Order: sequence, then structure tokens, then C-alpha cells
Amino acid sequence: TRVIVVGNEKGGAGKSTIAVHLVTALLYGGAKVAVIDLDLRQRTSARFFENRRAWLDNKKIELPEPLALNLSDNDVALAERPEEEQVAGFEAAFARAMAECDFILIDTPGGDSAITRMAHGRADLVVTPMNDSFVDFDMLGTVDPVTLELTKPSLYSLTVWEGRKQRALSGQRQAMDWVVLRNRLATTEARNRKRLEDRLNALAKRVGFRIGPGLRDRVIYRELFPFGLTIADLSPQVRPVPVSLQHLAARQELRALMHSLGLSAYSGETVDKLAAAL
Amino acid sequence: AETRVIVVGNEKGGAGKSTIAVHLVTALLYGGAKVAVIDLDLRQRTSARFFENRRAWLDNKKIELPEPLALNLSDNDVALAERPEEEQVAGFEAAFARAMAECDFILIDTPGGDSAITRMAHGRADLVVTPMNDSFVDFDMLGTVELTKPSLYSLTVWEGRKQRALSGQRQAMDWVVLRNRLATTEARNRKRLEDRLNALAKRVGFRIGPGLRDRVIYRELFPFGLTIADLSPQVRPVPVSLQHLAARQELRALMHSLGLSAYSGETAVDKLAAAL
Repeated sequence: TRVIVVGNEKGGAGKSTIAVHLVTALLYGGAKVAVIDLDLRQRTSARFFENRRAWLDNKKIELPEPLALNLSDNDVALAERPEEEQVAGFEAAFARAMAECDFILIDTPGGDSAITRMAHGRADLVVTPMNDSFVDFDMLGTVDPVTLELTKPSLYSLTVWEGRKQRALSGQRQAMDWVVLRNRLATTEARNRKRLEDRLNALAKRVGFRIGPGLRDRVIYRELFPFGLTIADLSPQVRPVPVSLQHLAARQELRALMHSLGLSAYSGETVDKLAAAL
Repeated sequence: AETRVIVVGNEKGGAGKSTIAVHLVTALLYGGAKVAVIDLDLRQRTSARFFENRRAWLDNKKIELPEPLALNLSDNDVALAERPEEEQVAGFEAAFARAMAECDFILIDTPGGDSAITRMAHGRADLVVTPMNDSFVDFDMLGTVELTKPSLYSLTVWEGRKQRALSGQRQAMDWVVLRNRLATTEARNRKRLEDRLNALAKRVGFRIGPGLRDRVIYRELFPFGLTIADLSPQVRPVPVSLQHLAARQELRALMHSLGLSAYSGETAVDKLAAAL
């Protein structure tokens, strides 16, 4: 694996939280990692790493940082430019990432856009964060269990389909691995448990993805965001927030998440520096 | 590089699809081509049965009219519908190979939905023909509103284009949606319907041509396996009327939009007028 695309149809589902945690995990494993954020208007992942750089500079602390590549001098402005200019910016950034880094992580916003399609076309691994609800699963398609046939494809699944096509047309013979990461919801109703399980399994089979565990929504992530820090950075020497058992829980979820992506052996580790910081 | 493989399909099977398919077949026959017909609606087989009816009627009479090479996938295609996918695929491949060896045009009537054989038929298409009734609800079969929701039928065509390109065929596949005007259509909706189909055409990658109005005359000809082009003073097991001449004119415009005018028999004593 070198190109990892984190994508879903409508954003959310902790996508950038997952993206930036994958980045720091791979950095701690000793890789050179590039990060490209194709959510040009919101730039959640790119801003996270801008915060990391600023905070580290302010504290004169060193932690691993990625090569963060913008598409232009002003990516918020680029969002309103014609597609061809967004594509050009992406191609130049991607060229630099491939020349300089071992892993390239691309955080992508979904929609019907050239750059999202092109990013998925470069992906060795597509990571799709998905909340555990019926309305969210609709973004992957609709499969009968009237038969188990596809009845309605989704826009996002078409994006992935288009990516696999670009990849093959380009002469890359290795298959792209597509993992939907299911985020469990605190609100999930008992009446829906069996059908939620069965629906996602039916979609996995017909649409062509496999299922892994995501991250539960937690306020701890938004509290870390302004510092550009991930769970893996926290220690007695690095704790601008109180470290709690929430952080240790999140760390375990990330272990299982990374395992499902096939990336365990590339991560930093997961004495215990996080427990030490409690 | 000339059109050889024509795949007629839609999502739900209505919209005069079999009527259109069999009229394309006889037009191309009258134009001097050998034509194969393969019907992948395995349970209903409307087009296959049309040509079985034709054979039976011509045999009963002592009459020669052109007939296609009508190829089944098995000894019992209705039974085949319930068999494992790989058996359907095998039957399709064997039929298609025979058609390609023996015929100039191959017309495949397909039911859509999510089957290997419908995908494979589209993968072999030079021209995809999609009969579609003129309404907002019908157009949803092609997708929705940028694109927000793709449709299964449109994905099947896109998949076909991909298979074609993967096979080393560099010529593009042509895809025409044939818009059947409805008698129920109110005049006030004309522009809204037009704008909707044009937006879908642009994003989904099809072009639009005119279809065939629903008419009782087709149901009346079906038992005899006859199309408009067959009717004459010598061939009229139904009373010929101005409806049949109207249908003939519709077929002309349809065939023209498909790029098939120069291959048709003739959509000189007007034999249809003579039969009135």
C-alpha cells in the first residue's frame, strides 16, 4: 500500500479524525507520509496539520509531521475555480507526493467531482467512514434482499467504481482494497440491530467492499484538533488536554481500525506513555 | 466499425421494447442483411415468441417473408432463468458466437435488472437502444438530478462501455434513449419534461431519439409474428388502417435517430396504402 484515499459521500462520520490518525500512526512507524486534502472549502485535515506545525513551533517540541501539500496558494479560492484548475493542482501535488513519500494519504469530500474521482483512481486502499445507520448505508447503495440483487447504486459507490476503472485502464493490475469503517452510534435502537448488521453485510457482498470497525464519536477529538494532536502523541511531556480513560479507549479502537486496514505492522506501536499521562 | 450488435433494454421491460426490437429486426432484414435475434428475457421471451409466431404463420400459409436467425440459450430458456448464473452465461456465449459467425446484425433484447447476461450483452453492444415512456417517473430509470443518484440501468450501460474498452475495442458505443410520447401527456408539461431528459442525457451520457406510441395494432399483429413492413395486399391477416401508416412514419423517424436509415428495407406502389 502507498496511496490511501479516505472518502465518503457527504463528509462527516469522523472522516478527518480517522485520516489524521492514520497519518500519525504511519509516521510513528517510520514512513515518510504526504497528506493532500481535497475538501478545498473546509480543509479539515490540512488545517489539523497546520495546527500541529504551529503548536509544535510554539512549544519547541518535535513530533513526526507529514509533508502537507496544498493544490495552490489558496485552496479555499480554488474550490470556486473550474474543474480543470482543481485537477491541475491535484496532479502537481500528487506528483510531488509520489516523488518524496512512502505513503500518500488523500482526504476526499465526495460529491460528483473530477478530483475525487481521480484521487480514487490512484488509490491502493479506499477507506470509507460510515456511521451505523440505515440512512447512512443508503450512501453505499440499495441491495434487495428481495434476491440480494443491486436495486440502486449510489453516487459514492460510482466514484469508487470509476476509480477502479481508471486504475485498471492505467495498467495497474493489483486490485484496490476498499474498506468501509463502521462507526457505532450511541443512539442505535435495539429494534434495528439485526437489520443494520444484515444490510451492511448484503451491501458489502454486492457493492464490493469489506467491513472494518471505525471510531465512536468522542468530544476528546475536537478538543485535540486545535493543537493538531492525535492519541498517539499524548504523553507526560505532551498533554495540553487532560488525558483520561477516553483517550485509552480511543487508542484501542484505533488498534482494531488499523488492523482491519492491514496497517498494524506499519504503525508506531499499537512503557505505556498514555497511561503514564493519566 | 459499422453497427453489428444492437442491444435493446430498459429497467422494467415496458415501453414497447419488444415491439421496437422486432421492428428493427425486420427493417434490417428487408434491407438485405442477415439478422440474429437473441432474447434474454428468459421468463417472458416476448421477442423470441414473436418470431416463433412468425415462423408458424408463414409455415401455415405458403408465404416467404424474411426471418431472423432466432437463437435460444438452451433447450428450455424459461427453465434456464432459474439455473445458476454460469449456465446462463454459457448459453449466452454459445448463442452469441453463432450469431457473430452467421449474421450481419445481432439484436439482443434484454430485460435489465442485475444479471450477468444483461451486463455481458451490454458489453458486446455497438448500439444500445433504451425505450422509455415520456414521464418524470419513467426518467428516474436513467438516474436523478450534478448527478445525485445513478440508476442500475445506466450503470449497466457504463459497465458495458468499460467491458468494451477493456476488450481492446477503441470505437465508442452509441447509446440512444427512445422517448415514447404518451397520450396522457398534458401540453403544459412539455418544457419541464424536455429540460429534465436533456439534463440526464448530458450527465449520464446518452442521446435522445423518438420512440413509438403505444397502439393496439401491435398487440393485434403479435399472434401472427408480423411487423408494419410485412403488410401488403397479399399479407394482411388484420384489417390495415391509417394507424399502420402512422406507425410506419414513426418507425422512419426512430430508425433515422438510430443511424440505421440507410440499412432499412423502407422506413413505387405503396404496398401498405394498397392494403387499406
